[PDB]
Amino acid sequence: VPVEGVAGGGTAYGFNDAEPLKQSTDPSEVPTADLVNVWCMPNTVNVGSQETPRALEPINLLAARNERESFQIAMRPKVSWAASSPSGIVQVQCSDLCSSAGDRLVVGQSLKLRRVVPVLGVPDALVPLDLPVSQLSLFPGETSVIWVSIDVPTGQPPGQYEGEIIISAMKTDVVSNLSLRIKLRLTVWEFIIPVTPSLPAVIGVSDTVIEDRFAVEHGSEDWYKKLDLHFKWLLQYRISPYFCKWGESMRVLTYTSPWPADHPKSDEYLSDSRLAAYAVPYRQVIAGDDSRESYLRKEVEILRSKPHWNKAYFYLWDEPLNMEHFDNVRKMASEIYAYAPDSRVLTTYYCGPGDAPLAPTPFESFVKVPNLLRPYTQIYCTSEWVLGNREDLVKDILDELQTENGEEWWTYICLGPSDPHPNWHLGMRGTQQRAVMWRVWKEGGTGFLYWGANCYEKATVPSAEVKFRRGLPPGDGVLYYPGEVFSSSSEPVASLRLERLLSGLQDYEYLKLYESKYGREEAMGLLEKTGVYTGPERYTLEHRPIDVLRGEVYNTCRP
Ligand SMILES: CC1=N[C@@H]2[C@@H](O)[C@H](O)[C@@H](CO)O[C@@H]2S1
Repeated sequence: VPVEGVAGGGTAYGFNDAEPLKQSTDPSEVPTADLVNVWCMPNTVNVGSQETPRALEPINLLAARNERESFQIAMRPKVSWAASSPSGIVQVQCSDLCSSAGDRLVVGQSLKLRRVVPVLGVPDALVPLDLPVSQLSLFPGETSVIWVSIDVPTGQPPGQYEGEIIISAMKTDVVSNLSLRIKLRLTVWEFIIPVTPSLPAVIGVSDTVIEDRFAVEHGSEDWYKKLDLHFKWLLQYRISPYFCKWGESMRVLTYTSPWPADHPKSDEYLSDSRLAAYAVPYRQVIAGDDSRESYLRKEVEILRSKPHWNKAYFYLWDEPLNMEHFDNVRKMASEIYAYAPDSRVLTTYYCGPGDAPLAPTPFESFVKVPNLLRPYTQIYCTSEWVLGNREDLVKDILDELQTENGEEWWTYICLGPSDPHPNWHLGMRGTQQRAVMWRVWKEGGTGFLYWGANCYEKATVPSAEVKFRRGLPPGDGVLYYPGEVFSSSSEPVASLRLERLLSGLQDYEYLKLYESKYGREEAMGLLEKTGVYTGPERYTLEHRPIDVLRGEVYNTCRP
């Protein structure tokens, strides 16, 4: 290209004409591909509206049984093919996928499509499209994206499955030689991801938020319907929900099942294979004629008789700060041990007592907390922020614990840690979201807690603007959104962060498989040598290393 440009257009005119466009913009005579750039992107990219076209290649995926695997489709108009509201509408159709043997993953149950919609200008909300045929408006100068997810049943036969997604520019069956065909190929392999998550990831759900936003009075018939809707939707993400009301001095009432332990709904919840752990409330959920002491005796007496009691825990206090709080936990714990001594009590903390340090510094007072509470807490759930990027001081935490007697170390994340550490704050990248669980795996805790998934600011209408709480990083405490904000459906809308939480929990399961066949040192070394995760401030920034790791697990760990 000369200094004056091609044909005298001036500076830099003509650096790639980029294939002349065809001169017709008529979708009934021009191939879609000549009207719209379409390509695929990995599930770990947050695909912004200014992402540049790449060349469409076929997509080759891997998934175990009982695994969701995902990818994305990007679309950006080259021209108007609807002169009159640009750029134009496309139709999207997906097929079933089918193996040689003639086994199927069906559109609708396995295979789903969602649009990726920005929240505060960041890609985050996954809104459903009609199946098997949908339509999407494309605007000029904007990349528009679709999240394709495939859920493989636990019973699904292994094999190479294959299919197609068809994109057709429309004028305003539409399929023709003019349509663009995306070729999908998925290998289903022999691993079954455990039906019961190997890591209990307990996730709070605020009942106040539901009461105010969906306008349902606590205790009512309609309230039970809304918590049921939530509880069932959330199980698909390999988490163990609990509802949560906060109390005087950050006591918490926490409860997985709003049903009395008597009801047949209680056992329908609590012995679900998908549910790894459940909160049992200390006080009555619904008001009663009984005293709390009276109710608790009766509830524990039932529950301990059931085959699911091993999944029970009690979460009584959110971050005791001072001595009185630590004392309260001990009193309340022993109340409970009197009705069943094998009760597991969980306590979240980031500090020792402020007014009565247990040592000459904060971190060492923090480390001594088990000694102050033993044996009146079984699950010591600690704030990750407290460690900074010192993965070496994990041992200082574990050295005060008694694994051999049923004590466990768990972690949680919240308004900290921050960039560039793994978390689920809006603006954080996809690998940084998925790395929460790479770090949980590496550091060796036996479970995980997130304080809230629906902790919006207060609203009194289902479809109200989703606004975020003052003083917190937007996204902290919010992993999913109301259906009705984005459509007329009541079904919750997942965040990208919630999908990357699931993918990260699937990753945990691959790493546990590999560890069980080649040992701890070998699995630690896979996670690092592949480039996936080195430390809290050093993890992959790209997708390939993840494929390398999952691929190495498949090659080495089949029977
Ligand atoms: C457990 C946790 N206890 C606290 C919560 O009460 C706050 O709402 C949250 C805000 O980030 O931070 C930590 S997480």
